[PDB]
Amino acid sequence: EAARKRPGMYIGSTSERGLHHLVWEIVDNSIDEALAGYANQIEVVIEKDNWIKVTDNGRGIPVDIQEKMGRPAVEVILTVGVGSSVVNALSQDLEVYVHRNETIYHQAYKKGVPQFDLKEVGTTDKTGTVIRFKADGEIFTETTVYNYETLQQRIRELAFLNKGIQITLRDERDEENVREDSYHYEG
Ligand SMILES: CO[C@@H]1[C@@H](OC(N)=O)[C@@H](O)[C@H](Oc2ccc3c(O)c(NC(=O)c4ccc(O)c(CC=C(C)C)c4)c(=O)oc3c2C)OC1(C)C
Repeated sequence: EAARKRPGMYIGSTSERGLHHLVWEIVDNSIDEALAGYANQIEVVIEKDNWIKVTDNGRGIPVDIQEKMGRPAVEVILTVGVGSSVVNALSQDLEVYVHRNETIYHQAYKKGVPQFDLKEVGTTDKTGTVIRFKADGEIFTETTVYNYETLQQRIRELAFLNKGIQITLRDERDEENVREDSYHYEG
């Protein structure tokens, strides 16, 4: 309720500017993984009902119990790095899927509140993190619709700034017209 009561301090504004900042924070975490030498592919998806899906082929947010807290690391990071917690707090629903240790780990949240303990929901050969979120309509009272062009412009800049990372943007809001933009700069 720290981020919810005063959302201005944590993200900036609750307008369209603050709405797209939700996406930048989540993507910045995937770019960090790529800069460390552990990811090379990031995918930003605008899904039905303006849900956002950000996927990377990183190491997967660790799932091991943190000795002090007594909870998995993914839970800790997302419910306070600071940025992911704020996005979680400002979202009416947030889902995380971690692909690590040949297992698929899942946790869902509501307004930053864990709905259930981290559960194992599958098996994998791949590593990476999938973060799905729906912005809180009660917080973002102006608009809850992402402007594709605003997303495309910053994604193009980030792929250019961070050479060698493939960043893809896909709009799937209307199944009748699916637009996609793939960026990858060697230079
Ligand atoms: C929001 O989570 C972000 C990550 O987001 C994404 N997209 O992967 C990413 O930006 C970055 O990811 C890191 C940052 C550091 C390590 C890292 O130092 C690792 N080394 C380990 O073997 C390890 C194993 C277990 C463990 O709990 C920790 C420390 C825990 C951390 C950093 C959450 C480290 C590792 O496996 O994964 C790491 C990962 C995936 O830091 C987070 C967790 C805040």
